[PDB]
Amino acid sequence: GPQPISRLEQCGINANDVKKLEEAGFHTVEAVAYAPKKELINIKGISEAKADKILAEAAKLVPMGFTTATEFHQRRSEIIQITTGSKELDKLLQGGIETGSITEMFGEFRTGKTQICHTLAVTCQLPIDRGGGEGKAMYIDTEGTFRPERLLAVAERYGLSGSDVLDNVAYARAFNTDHQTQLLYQASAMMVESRYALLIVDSATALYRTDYSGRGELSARQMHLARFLRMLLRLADEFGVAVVITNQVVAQFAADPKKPIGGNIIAHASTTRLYLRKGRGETRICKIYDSPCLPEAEAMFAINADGVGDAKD
Amino acid sequence: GPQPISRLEQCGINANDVKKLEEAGFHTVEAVAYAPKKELINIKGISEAKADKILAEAAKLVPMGFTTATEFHQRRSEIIQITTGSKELDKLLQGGIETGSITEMFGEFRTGKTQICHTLAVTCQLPIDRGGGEGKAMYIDTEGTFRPERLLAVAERYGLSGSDVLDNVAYARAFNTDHQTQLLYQASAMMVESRYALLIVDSATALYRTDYSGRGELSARQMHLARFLRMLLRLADEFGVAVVITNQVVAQFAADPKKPIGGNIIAHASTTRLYLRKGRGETRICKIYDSPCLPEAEAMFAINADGVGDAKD
Amino acid sequence: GPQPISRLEQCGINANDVKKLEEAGFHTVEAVAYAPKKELINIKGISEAKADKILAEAAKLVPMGFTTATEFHQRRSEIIQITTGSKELDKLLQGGIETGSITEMFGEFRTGKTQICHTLAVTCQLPIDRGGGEGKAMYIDTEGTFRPERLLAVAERYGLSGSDVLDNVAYARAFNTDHQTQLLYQASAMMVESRYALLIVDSATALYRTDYSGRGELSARQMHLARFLRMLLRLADEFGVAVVITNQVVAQFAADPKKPIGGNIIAHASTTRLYLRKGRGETRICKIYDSPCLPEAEAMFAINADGVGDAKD
Ligand SMILES: Nc1ncnc2c1ncn2[C@@H]1O[C@H](COP(=O)(O)OP(=O)(O)O)[C@@H](O)[C@H]1O
Ligand SMILES: Nc1ncnc2c1ncn2[C@@H]1O[C@H](COP(=O)(O)OP(=O)(O)O)[C@@H](O)[C@H]1O
Ligand SMILES: Nc1ncnc2c1ncn2[C@@H]1O[C@H](COP(=O)(O)OP(=O)(O)O)[C@@H](O)[C@H]1O
Ligand SMILES: [Ca+2]
Ligand SMILES: [Ca+2]
Ligand SMILES: [Ca+2]
Repeated sequence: GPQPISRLEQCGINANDVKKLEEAGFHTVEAVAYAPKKELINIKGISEAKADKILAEAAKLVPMGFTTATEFHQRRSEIIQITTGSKELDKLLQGGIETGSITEMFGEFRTGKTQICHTLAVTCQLPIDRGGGEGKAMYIDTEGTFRPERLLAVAERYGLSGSDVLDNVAYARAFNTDHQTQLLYQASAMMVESRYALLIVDSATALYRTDYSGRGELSARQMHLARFLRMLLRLADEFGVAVVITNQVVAQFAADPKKPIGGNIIAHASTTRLYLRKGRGETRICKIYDSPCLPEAEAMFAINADGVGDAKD
Repeated sequence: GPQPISRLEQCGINANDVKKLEEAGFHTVEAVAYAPKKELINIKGISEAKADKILAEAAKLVPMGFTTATEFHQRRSEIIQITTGSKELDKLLQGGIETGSITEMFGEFRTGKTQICHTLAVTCQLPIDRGGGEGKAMYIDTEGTFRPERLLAVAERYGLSGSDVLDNVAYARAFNTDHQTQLLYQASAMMVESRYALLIVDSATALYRTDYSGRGELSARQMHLARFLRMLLRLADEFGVAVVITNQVVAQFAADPKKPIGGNIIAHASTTRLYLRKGRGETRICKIYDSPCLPEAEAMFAINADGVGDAKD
Repeated sequence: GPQPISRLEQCGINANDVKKLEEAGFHTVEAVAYAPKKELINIKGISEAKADKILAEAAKLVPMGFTTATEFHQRRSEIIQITTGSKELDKLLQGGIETGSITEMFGEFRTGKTQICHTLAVTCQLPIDRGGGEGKAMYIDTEGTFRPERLLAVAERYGLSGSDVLDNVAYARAFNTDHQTQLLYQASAMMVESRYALLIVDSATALYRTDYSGRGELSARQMHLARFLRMLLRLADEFGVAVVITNQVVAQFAADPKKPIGGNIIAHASTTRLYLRKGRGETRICKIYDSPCLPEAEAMFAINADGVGDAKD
């Protein structure tokens, strides 16, 4: 559980300015502790006089200094690996989708990217014993291709009350690139008033191929995309929630898998890349393209009327 | 072994001001001996009255005057060349990573930069007979892509106790440019209370492409980066420890290899540049871009589940 | 051979004050003869009473009055032109590096500035018949990029005993601007106890871009640099030794070649400027930017494992 921004009020910072820290999007103390000095002066009100003082006070409330690897080992061993819904993939991922980082699944059209995200939108409220996360979910949508009709079909596969499963998940369409980033600001708000566990952006680079569809602004197409993925990694180690993004890839304009999603400036954004491919048969393959800890391996899976599942045969 | 700042107390300097030398970041006597007169007056407390006196006393405790090349030859022949983990590269580097200077590996995405740094994070506590350094390690991380899961895999390749290997290494994430430089201050502290041998900044220019992502502050993007690489060369001849930084390079915003890492003001920062490139096959090549002593040569290597290794065939 | 300061003791000056002339840096009689009345009163001890008397006595010991051009012609024809190591450049320079003045080579990064200085650090102890100078050498270093590994490689190219070549050269790192100027004071000392022939400052303006890296002190960045180049021209006609400085230049903060090295107050410091540039091919060009006697011309050269050499083809 993070530390809300109200705890910083009693720490030595005024009240009229803490509300100003809020309007900038910062909702907790780690959000400012993970922020540089340059970003706080950009606020129209506050200046360098307080900015030194606030960041100094925030530093003590958030562990920021060095630490051992053993202490980081037993703390990294404790992160939740969200159940993928198919036992073959859990072994490929040594648990499943790992929270606190960016998970980027990219594959050709018709590969289950939309339904994998759907199945994950319910497997996250499963109890930890069931490999879940006991946390709320969120599914910001861009293609317009999300609908509860598939969610209750997966609740019955795992024995849940779909009446409350739809309550434990939120949703909003995205029409524009500026509305995609703006929606994260709102998203960053209600993640404080609750305990979400899985944000889903499907698809991330979808809306960037339609608005920024010119040849002169290829620079701006990535500058604006970088600012988007920045706050996404932001919200990942801020609330420690899993974030899963989606991309559509061509076989032969961030579509070439030879280049990462975060263009070149933020290319270190995605920490786990899963390439989804239809095999020679009617059976799907997930390939873990890059994840320092997990091998470059493969597994097979399939999709049923009840979500992601293991291969039939 | 350096000379701690406490030895300067008994040399003729007060106690309330030696604590002030500490708060400025100076932890030993060489740290002030390698400092100019301009930098000590910038302290809010002390003035030019003592600054002449302190630097005069520090001068005698640290060999500062001229010397012969023969005396520098046999003293430079004694520096440790950290074992790279692949025998082909030791010949390319005439030993491996040379301590007391800045080592900058830069290559395209997916080139082992992250895992080479990983393998070096254990090869440094090897005994000198095993080409190691018998010194602690440090891995300040920026991409978030570091994890012990690969370290114990390399300890078994060299026969070590991974339970203590993680104890002999420290680690901390970096989120902001101002937090990158601030973390060195803390780093400069616990390097006195122990004997580190290899600092690793991976990646150095990573966080400078995300915060300073505008067009007007291209000057400030390098001014702040210079102050970072300054203290890095600082800590290199201060404790005589090896410092290895990392950079991600585009094929076709310090990403063009035609320009050095330290922009233009501190461009003399990196003393050994190694360009990492995937060949026409599935085999990697390290090329020593610039190192006055080592030829502009090439070697091949590969990465396994147990760290950097020689080519399979 | 200069006249040491001890000869001034028997000339009519006391002993307790001649030691005071020493502590001020003045090691011979020309050093005070080339000094103004204003500079001697700045000493805490002596006053205008002796200052008139000392400078009057020093005047007779050092030829100071007028002279003909013929007498200056045959005396200027006798100055040594240090062999550059590449026959093409000797013709461009009508002999090579001319002693008794300031030689400033400036070029882009990766132009041989470091290795040209290296090759000159051995060509100076060559006998005069071999175009050398039969004098000791000195290489005060700032970038940290000097090492004997290249010196013995050039001794074998000219047939020398590298065991003694390193003895005939001295060296010291420079970390700060105040340590750069302070090192000249020591340098001015042991140049009396021996016969040096080539001082090398590589690079001169390097350390002035790191300490004086602010916007308010652009005045002080040159004031302090002027005091440095002052004593450098000082030591040039004092011991008549060659002094070669180095500068790193940007293509598009004394980096613009449109402005000289000595900023504006001492801009007459450098007497020969050589611009080093990588041509359209892998071959280097030296261009003599300014030298009243030598034409504005060009030549080509190259660098091998054995120092500066003529073009291969
Ligand atoms: N309700 C469903 N029940 C079963 N299979 C489905 C269902 N909807 C889609 N599929 C199958 O899953 C794939 C499409 O899933 P989807 O996640 O929408 O993929 P993508 O977004 O890549 O087009 C196709 O192979 C399709 O036959
Ligand atoms: N655990 C591992 N075991 C074996 N090979 C790995 C492992 N992790 C990554 N690799 C391989 O090494 C490269 C990635 O290494 P990494 O140091 O993370 O590179 P970079 O940071 O340049 O992306 C890829 O070729 C990948 O296949
Ligand atoms: N030991 C060496 N043997 C041969 N060529 C070298 C050697 N070291 C450097 N070079 C070459 O000389 C140039 C670098 O020389 P250097 O004097 O260090 O230049 P700069 O200081 O301008 O970077 C490059 O073209 C490099 O390929
Ligand atoms: Ca879809
Ligand atoms: Ca990396
Ligand atoms: Ca150089």
